[PDB]
Amino acid sequence: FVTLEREGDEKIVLEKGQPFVEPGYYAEMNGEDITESVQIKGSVDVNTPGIYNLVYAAYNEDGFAKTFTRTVYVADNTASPLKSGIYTVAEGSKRTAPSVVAFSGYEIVIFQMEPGIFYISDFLGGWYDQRAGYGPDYAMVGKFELNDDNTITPLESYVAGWGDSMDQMTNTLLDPATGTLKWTVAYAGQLSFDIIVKQ
Repeated sequence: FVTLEREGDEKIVLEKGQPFVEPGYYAEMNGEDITESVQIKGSVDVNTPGIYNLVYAAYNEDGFAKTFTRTVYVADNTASPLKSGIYTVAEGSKRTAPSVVAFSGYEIVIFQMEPGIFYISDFLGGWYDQRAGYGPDYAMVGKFELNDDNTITPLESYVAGWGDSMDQMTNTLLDPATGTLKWTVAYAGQLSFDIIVKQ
C-alpha cells in the first residue's frame, strides 16, 4: 500500500566543496501522494571528506515502514591521477585459486580521504557481496596509499562478518590514462583474485 522509490543513485561521490543537491524520492500510500511525509536521518558535510549516510523512511499504519539508504562520499580535491570515484569492475577480472572464475561489472567506490590516501568499498571486486549476495558485511573495506610509481600500498583492510584482513597484495598498477586500477589480492589462506576497475 505504502510505496517508496529512490530517485538518483544509491551511491554518490562529491568533491570537497561541491554542494550536495538532494536527488529526490517519491512515496505513495493507497494512491495518495505522501512524499512530503518522508523523514530523513543523516546529513552531508561537503566541506569535510568522509562518508555520510542518509536514511529515508515512509511510515505506515501499525508501526510499519519502508526505508532506503543513500551514501554520499566526499573526496579531497587534491590533484591525484586516481580520480574519485564510482569504479566498475572490468572484464579481465577473475578468481585464480582454487579454481578460475571471471566476473562482471559490479560497482565499488574509491575516494581520497587525504592527499595520498584512498578508501575502497571493496578490494575483493564484489565477489562476496554482490556476486553471491552476501551483503555489505562481506567485501573488503580498506585504505590504501597511492605511490609516486603508480603502485598501491594497502594499509588497513577488513571483512566484517569473518573478521580477517587480506593475506597479501601484489602486482598492482595504476595507469594515469585509461585511468585503470588493478591489483592482485590474496585472501583467506588459499584464495587469490586479479581485479581491474574502470569508470
